[PDB]
Amino acid sequence: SLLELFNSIATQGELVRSLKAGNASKDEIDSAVKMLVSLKMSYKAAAGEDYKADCPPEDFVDPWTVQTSSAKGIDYDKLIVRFGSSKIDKELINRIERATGQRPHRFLRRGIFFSHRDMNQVLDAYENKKPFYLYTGRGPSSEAMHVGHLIPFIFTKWLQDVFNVPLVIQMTDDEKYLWKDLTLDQAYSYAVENAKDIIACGFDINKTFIFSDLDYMGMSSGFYKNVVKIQKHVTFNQVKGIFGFTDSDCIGKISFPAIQAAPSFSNSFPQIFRDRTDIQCLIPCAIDQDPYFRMTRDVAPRIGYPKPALLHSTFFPALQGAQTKMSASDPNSSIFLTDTAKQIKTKVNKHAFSGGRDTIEEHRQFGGNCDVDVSFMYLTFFLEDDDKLEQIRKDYTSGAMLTGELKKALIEVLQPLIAEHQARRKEVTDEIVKEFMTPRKLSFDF
Amino acid sequence: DFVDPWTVQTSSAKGIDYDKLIVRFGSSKIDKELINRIERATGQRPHRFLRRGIFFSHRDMNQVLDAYENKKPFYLYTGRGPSSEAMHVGHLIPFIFTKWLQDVFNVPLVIQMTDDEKYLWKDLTLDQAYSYAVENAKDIIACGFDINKTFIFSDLDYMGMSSGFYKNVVKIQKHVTFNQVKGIFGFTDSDCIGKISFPAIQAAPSFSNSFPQIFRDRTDIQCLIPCAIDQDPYFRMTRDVAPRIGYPKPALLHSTFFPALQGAQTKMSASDPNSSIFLTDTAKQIKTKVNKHAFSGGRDTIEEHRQFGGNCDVDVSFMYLTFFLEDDDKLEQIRKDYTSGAMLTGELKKALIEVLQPLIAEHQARRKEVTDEIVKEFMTPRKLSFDF
Ligand SMILES: Nc1ncnc2c1ncn2[C@@H]1O[C@H](COP(=O)(O)OC(=O)[C@@H](N)Cc2c[nH]c3ccccc23)[C@@H](O)[C@H]1O
Ligand SMILES: Nc1ncnc2c1ncn2[C@@H]1O[C@H](COP(=O)(O)OC(=O)[C@@H](N)Cc2c[nH]c3ccccc23)[C@@H](O)[C@H]1O
Ligand SMILES: [Mg+2]
Ligand SMILES: [Mg+2]
Ligand SMILES: [Mg+2]
Repeated sequence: SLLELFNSIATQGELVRSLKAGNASKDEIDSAVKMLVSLKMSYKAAAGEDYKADCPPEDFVDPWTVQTSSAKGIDYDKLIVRFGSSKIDKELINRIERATGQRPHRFLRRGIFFSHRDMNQVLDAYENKKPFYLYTGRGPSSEAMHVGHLIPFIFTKWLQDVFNVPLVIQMTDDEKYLWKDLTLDQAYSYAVENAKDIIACGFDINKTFIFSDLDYMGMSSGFYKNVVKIQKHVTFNQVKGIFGFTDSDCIGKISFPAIQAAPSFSNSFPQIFRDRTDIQCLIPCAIDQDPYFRMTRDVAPRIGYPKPALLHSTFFPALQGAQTKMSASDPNSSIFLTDTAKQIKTKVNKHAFSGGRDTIEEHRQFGGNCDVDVSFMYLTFFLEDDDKLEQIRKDYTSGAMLTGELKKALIEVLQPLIAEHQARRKEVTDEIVKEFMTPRKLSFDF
Repeated sequence: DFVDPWTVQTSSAKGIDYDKLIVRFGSSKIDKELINRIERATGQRPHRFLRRGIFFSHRDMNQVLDAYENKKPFYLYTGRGPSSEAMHVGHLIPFIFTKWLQDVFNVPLVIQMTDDEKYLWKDLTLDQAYSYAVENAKDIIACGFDINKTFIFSDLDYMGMSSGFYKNVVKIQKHVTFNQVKGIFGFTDSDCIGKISFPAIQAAPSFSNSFPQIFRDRTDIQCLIPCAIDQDPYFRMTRDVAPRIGYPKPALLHSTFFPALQGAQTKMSASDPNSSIFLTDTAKQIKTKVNKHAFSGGRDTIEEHRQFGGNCDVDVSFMYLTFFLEDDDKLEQIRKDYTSGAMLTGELKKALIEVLQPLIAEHQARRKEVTDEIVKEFMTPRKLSFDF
């Protein structure tokens, strides 16, 4: 009865947490909160103490949705053909190894970063001592990013280290203002807090410019000019086809794709690239962002600029299964970078979908299915040793390793990952975030 | 019959029915009581445009005067789409009036040069559109605006030099749907996304915290927008969105159109060179355009002119005199004599030429004194001679 009241508060609290992360209105959030407050006040009177969460007593891929009915997840090979991108083959990976002299990142080795556009052109430029730069971004939809968001940022940090190039990181607080029910100050504050998470991945302050759109649009001699250029060469019909917008949407949403396109061109950042328009751009992202840059690549030559190159990642799946991606707006979907060791353990054991059989004795006989097991999927992203991953795959598949064992292994990887990130995030002072976010000349001459 | 920012058209030779237009647009007619209130507030004789019903319609001008009489601040906002260096005397109508408003009320002024607009609509580069904004700014400065109280700005330049302007553009963009701009401006889904979002950029200068070096974080300062009535749809949209984003509605003063040379059925516009008397025209070119091309309301043949009489309601040369002939009594005498048949078109047109020649010549002389340093200073974000 009192335990049943506790669980109802935990369920409703998680629902309230998910609503704040998604595109719900403040009035919808307030209504959910009023239920939560009502249950907690009933618990306080019944239990004689406050509630604390610790103590019981056809595949669709676009920027906003990843959905499939398959338990195995998105058919990434079919997605390449549909989007018209190029498969990252062994020959391209070997070329990156030759050019950098570094072991290919595990995401490349395991086909996590699996698709590209014009990556050979980036390597042509690099091998001929011509400059290029990295561009990625974050829509600061709430405070606290999740482990899924580490996939593009870890890879971008690796690319920056091995190629030694400047990086621009777009914080689209204007996007989030347009799509969510937020004030401008709330959207900007989420961008600053999310920048601290991004900085905690270990990007070099001498080589990295992280910018708020709301701030940078008002202080740049090139950025708005490029936005206007891009806006002339994209129609509403085109963005309706690409992004699924309708005439009931606000004009800000309709025009926003040009703002995400604009950082692809070097003269958007005149203080970094000495007013030059010919610096190759490379854009690491998960493949859901590709519609923005398919559009950007079509526009590029019409305004006299080179097309940006792409590197596309797979999706870090939701805890409930590979049917959806990990998303802050879905209940019990995410492992956040603010989660404690307890909460990481709890989420993996309670919520991570198992491909193992229902009983232990059945598991010994028939074995597990790694193609649907979420815990094994997470190990493909974060277990560093390739031989250990394969050993775990074989043993789980044969039945020699149980679900409990597989989850213990994962928890021992995710706990230090998130803890070390938190340790680095605490070192990020207000002075450091400001410096990362101040328009300035980076340590590169052009 | 049809009036929007891109076209003014009517089958009538008398021109636009301005009284019916007030009713359709939902604006307010300027009456003598309002003109008297402006006189008492300023302590100056009302401008000939007000006296003769050229500036004829308004929105919330009583609220502007309420604020002004109670010693509250207001500011002026107008603009120019720099399509080319080729401006004409019809463009002087809003800027001459705005300059008078600045003097008599003693208020700050912002002038928007929409080079981004003309890039989006016309076959121009960014630098070409910007260059026209600079050249047009010299023509605007030549009307005599006070450098200590006037901020002229390129959208392309100023968007990147403002902690306030883009933030307001985004606020407006969030609260205006595509269905609304389709309904207001007649845009279609084949239009570029820049055209669809542009009305937010023309809306943004209506709100004072767009200009932080002039007004800081103040969101309460009354705005007043002089224009010809073709711009009204932009500010119908602005007035509707304002309360939805916690800002006051901008007030308006609407002018009539300086008609085309060939007739009042169309307004004077640079897009058709034959309709326009340009500000770059010489004395000789002003004679030729008035004599040969300015439509006559008089009868063909001299005998019929004295028998039947002239028609001031369709005569373009008389219409131009109502805008620029300074004496009211002489205008009425010319109206009487032309209507009765005493004055012929030739005599009417000759009197018009004697007003337009020194009008344009003096403007050309004042424009020549506008240096590169003055236009630069006008266009630099800075604090004006006002405290808030
Ligand atoms: N479950 C997941 N697994 C793997 N990757 C994921 C997962 N969820 C999100 N991502 C990727 O993380 C980045 C940020 O996502 P956003 O939705 O904030 O992303 C956004 O809202 C953009 N509008 C911000 C942006 C601006 N410019 C860019 C350039 C590249 C990438 C992103 C941007 C993205 O790379 C996204 O693909
Ligand atoms: N034949 C005529 N007779 C009398 N007045 C006329 C005639 N033709 C034009 N006007 C007025 O001149 C100003 C500039 O016109 P634009 O078409 O450049 O105007 C434009 O292209 C705007 N998008 C620029 C703008 C931005 N903000 C503003 C605020 C007020 C007025 C104008 C603006 C206008 O006042 C216009 O009403
Ligand atoms: Mg997001
Ligand atoms: Mg998103
Ligand atoms: Mg006009």
